[PDB]
Amino acid sequence: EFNVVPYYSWFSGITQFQKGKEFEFVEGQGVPIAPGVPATEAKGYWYRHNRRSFKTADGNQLLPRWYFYYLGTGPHAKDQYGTDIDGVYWVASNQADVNTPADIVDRDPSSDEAIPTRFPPGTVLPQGYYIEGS
Ligand SMILES: O=C1C(Cl)=C(NCCN2CCOCC2)C(=O)c2ncccc21
Repeated sequence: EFNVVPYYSWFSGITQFQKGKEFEFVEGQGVPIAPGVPATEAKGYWYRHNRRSFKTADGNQLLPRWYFYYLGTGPHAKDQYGTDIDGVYWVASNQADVNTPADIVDRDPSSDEAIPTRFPPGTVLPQGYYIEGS
């Protein structure tokens, strides 16, 4: 959850469940599927949301959840594709030109719900992460 309204992602998140497992995709992979989006526009980044949990008197544990943003949108809309940034993982179809922003409008209000994150057959899924909505 967010105490500052976030940029809304078109897709559900990917939640870490095993610590020590790295968030990664094979180059050319990792752009979630949206109906009718052309492969030339399939370019962007996953953004890590670090979560925090209040102290109790039990065991006293919350793992990061990542959200996808098309290139030129979201909290890292101005950063160059492939630039080394903590918490940002760039992904793009081999059909995409990562020099130009995706021609994709942002999501919300009550106009559209988040698309459950899906990847095409052949996609190497990052071990230790759970895809929300799966
Ligand atoms: O801020 C988070 C929560 Cl609070 C938003 N609330 C709505 C929950 N989803 C939106 C549509 O239906 C699936 C879940 C989510 O839309 C989501 N937006 C992208 C990054 C952060 C998250």
